[PDB]
Order: sequence, then C-alpha cells, then structure tokens
Amino acid sequence: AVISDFIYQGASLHNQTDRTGETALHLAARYSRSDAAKRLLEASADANIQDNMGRTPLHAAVSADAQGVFQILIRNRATDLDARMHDGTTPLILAARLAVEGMLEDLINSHADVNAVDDLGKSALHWAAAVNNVDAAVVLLKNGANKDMQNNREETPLFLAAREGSYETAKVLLDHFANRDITDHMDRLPRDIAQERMHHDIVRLLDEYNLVRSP
Repeated sequence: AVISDFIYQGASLHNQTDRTGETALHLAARYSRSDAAKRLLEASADANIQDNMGRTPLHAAVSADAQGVFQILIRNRATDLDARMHDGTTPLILAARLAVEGMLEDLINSHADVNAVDDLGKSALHWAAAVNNVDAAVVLLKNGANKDMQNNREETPLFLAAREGSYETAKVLLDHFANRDITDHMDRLPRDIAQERMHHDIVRLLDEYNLVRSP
C-alpha cells in the first residue's frame, strides 16, 4: 500500500504534521480508528509524542471520545497515563472537564494519578468542581482524591464549585466533609466568593449544610 494508517509508504512512525504536530497515532485517536492505533503500536509507535499543544494520542482519544483507541492506549504499558499538555492538563483532568465518565473511571482504575495537577495547581477534582461534574467528583473522591488540595491561588475544589455556581458538586464535596474554611490567596472563603458572584444557593449550603451537629 502507498499509505497505511496515515503513514506514507516507508516514512517514520514519529513524523508530525507541520500544522498540528500530530503523528499517525494522534490521528488514529481522533478518527476512532482502533485497528490503525493497534497496528501503529505493534509497529512500536511512540504513544507519548506531543502535538503542538502538548497532547499525546491519549489526550486526543479522550477529546474525541474514541473508546476503542482509548482502551488500546491505556492497555499499552508504555503509555504515560499522566502525560501533560503545555498547560499541565492530563488525560484525567481532561476527562473530568469534558464529562466523559467512562474514561475518567477507566483511567483511575488503570492507576492514573488522581492527585496530579495542571500548571495552575489544579487537580481533576478541582476541575470537576469548576464544571460541576458530579459523577467525576464522586469517583475521584472514592479513589483517593485530596478533597482539600489547594491550587496556586490557594483555592480548594470547594472554593471553585462556589465560584462557578456548581451547586450539586459543592454538595458532594460537603458530603465528603471538605473543609469549607480554607481560603484563597485573598483570604476569601468559598462562601465569600459565592456571595461575590451571586450564588446565594451555595452561600446557604455553606452556612447550613452538613455542619458539626449545628446544621
């Protein structure tokens, strides 16, 4: 064949497009071409080469919700499950943000680091809180996620849930007894940022919900 799995006759498996910096394996992920991805890996393609934004074929599979290629990639021992994009984003954080539930759990079960963080000190749980991804929050919390971890602005996931108006996820954090007293760098409590951004429902939750025999 003149071309096989995006690779032109006799070219390197690691060659990258000028436009996106993507390799054949990145493209197999985006097109959900399970067979191509399998053949490329058997030919020893590097599953951790980064495109122009630092994404590996695994970030690409998550972004394209390609379950087939995704499975193939996480089953491949050499795949860096915690690969970071140029802003520190990992496949897990990415899965939490896009709300691709099946992948988040599969990543965690494959031992992805639940407490890894992007360049802003944000963990997958911080993000699940920010986008109000309840299911991701529950699974991360059940799997060792640090509920009170502070990012670089000293914001906890709860702080972020308060900031963004993620009512349901702030509730999950409280059901897990997250510390609602930890403030950000401006000394604001999740309650203070919730009031400032007009999420009165969350302010109420913080003042009454699941308190110490005082709720």
